[PDB]
Amino acid sequence: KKNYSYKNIQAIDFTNLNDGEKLLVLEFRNHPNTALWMYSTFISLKTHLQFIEDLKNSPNHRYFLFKEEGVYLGVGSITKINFFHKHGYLGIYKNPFLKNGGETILKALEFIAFEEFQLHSLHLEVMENNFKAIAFYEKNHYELEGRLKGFISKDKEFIDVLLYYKDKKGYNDQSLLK
Amino acid sequence: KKNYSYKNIQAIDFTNLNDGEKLLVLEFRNHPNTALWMYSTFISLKTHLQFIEDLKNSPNHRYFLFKEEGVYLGVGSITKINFFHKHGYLGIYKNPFLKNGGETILKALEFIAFEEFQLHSLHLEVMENNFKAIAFYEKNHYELEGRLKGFISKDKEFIDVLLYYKDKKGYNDQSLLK
Ligand SMILES: CC(=O)SCCNC(=O)CCNC(=O)[C@H](O)C(C)(C)COP(=O)(O)OP(=O)(O)OC[C@H]1O[C@@H](n2cnc3c(N)ncnc32)[C@H](O)[C@@H]1OP(=O)(O)O
Ligand SMILES: CC(=O)SCCNC(=O)CCNC(=O)[C@H](O)C(C)(C)COP(=O)(O)OP(=O)(O)OC[C@H]1O[C@@H](n2cnc3c(N)ncnc32)[C@H](O)[C@@H]1OP(=O)(O)O
Repeated sequence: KKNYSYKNIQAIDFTNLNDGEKLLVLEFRNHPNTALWMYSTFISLKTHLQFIEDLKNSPNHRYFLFKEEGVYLGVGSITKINFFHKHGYLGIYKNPFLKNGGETILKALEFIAFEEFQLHSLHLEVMENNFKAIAFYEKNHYELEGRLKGFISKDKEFIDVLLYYKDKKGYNDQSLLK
Repeated sequence: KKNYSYKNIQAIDFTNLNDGEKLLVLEFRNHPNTALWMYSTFISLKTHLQFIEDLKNSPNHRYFLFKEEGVYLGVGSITKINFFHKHGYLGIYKNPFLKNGGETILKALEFIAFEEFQLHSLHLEVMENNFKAIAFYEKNHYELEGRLKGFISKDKEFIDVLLYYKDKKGYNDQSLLK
């Protein structure tokens, strides 16, 4: 339950958020630009505060608020971590008031996952209609590995979740080639 | 947190297990024939008892001990349930001292998932080297939808998890054709 540093980027564990930061995360999370692409649309403050409390005893779920030179970039998570099998799932939503930031969050987040946690593989669940996220991860060398068919209810139809992954060798190859 | 009935089969929620049944489940679970195919190999009694306690406040995770005319058939679960999106994951291990039983557990379990819970889809994670389980689900009309690549550590190598699913229409088609 500690923070991390990558370049001039800080990853603030959710369990170390000051009270302003707790509300900022909630604002980021409930914004239409974020919520539309989440499994649940709206998080009450009560739910949010409880979630953060529960994270204190949930070492397999790590949420970070990313900050860089005074700017809050957005949120990244590494979840359903398993340390024997060395896998985890990645999640990101950027500050909805900023034009970019996702790339920076991803780089720091992958540093944490592959170097600090020494994970072997990272997996992604992304809604099949989330074209901006799909393109984003494909550009970052994430590779398609399947679907969860009809996993999501959207506008009264069931649509798919897409599954992507990156392993440690892939991560290494990116870094060897600067 | 209630039990269910399907034909002459009882599904006993883990939160309603008598103390003998709690130890029987643990015996089923830690047996080499079960454990070899689980994400974790060995569950201590302490962990087990805590797990059952936590299930009392975990409506999205349902574990059942199946019994039929005095015979304990094994365990089935419907987990990571989401009631807006109407999905869940299925899991089974039979009484390792019996030659069959999986089929019976599956039928009752699918009844619970699709009729009682009214889920739209059920998903499976199965280790790629688990040939007996693979054949079993394929025979029961589960359909391949992808992989979690290198998800599992086995004998110091990383192997894959296979993803399968069945939806409500598939379930219906089976039942229409008796
Ligand atoms: C596995 C999962 O995490 S699934 C859930 C994914 N999360 C979400 O969908 C939440 C909503 N979306 C986001 O948080 C983000 O858009 C992410 C994390 C998906 C991607 O991060 P982004 O910063 O948006 O990366 P992206 O490549 O799409 O940025 C757009 C680029 O074009 C510009 N741009 C900004 N907005 C847009 C836009 N709507 N359309 C096209 N270009 C845009 C930007 O300037 C940026 O380029 P630059 O940094 O060089 O200046
Ligand atoms: C998504 C998930 O749940 S993944 C984890 C799956 N669970 C496990 O791997 C735990 C260990 N294995 C099991 O629990 C079970 O074997 C299951 C649930 C996978 C399948 O249930 P089973 O009862 O074994 O079904 P299966 O079709 O393989 O039964 C074997 C059949 O051939 C006979 N048979 C019994 N043992 C064997 C055996 N080792 N090999 C071949 N045939 C056998 C049986 O008589 C049975 O037929 P019958 O009921 O008509 O008499």
